[PDB]
Amino acid sequence: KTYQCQYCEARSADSSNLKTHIKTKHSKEK
Ligand SMILES: [Zn+2]
Repeated sequence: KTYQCQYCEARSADSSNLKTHIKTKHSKEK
């Protein structure tokens, strides 16, 4: 149904959104 981060266990319904999340909460990818 949703997409969950490919680093942690976060869940989003869009892509741009999840990427944003990574940029600041992981700051390693992509
Ligand atoms: Zn994450």
